[PDB]
Amino acid sequence: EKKCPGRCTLKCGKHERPTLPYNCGKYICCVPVKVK
Repeated sequence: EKKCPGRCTLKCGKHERPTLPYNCGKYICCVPVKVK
């Protein structure tokens, strides 16, 4: 359940990125994704 335009829990930090569970958001990913 994503609530976009910028969400993977909240907005970016480490490797700032769209759609991958990654480095910025490891979670439900739009583009201002959270963190690993």
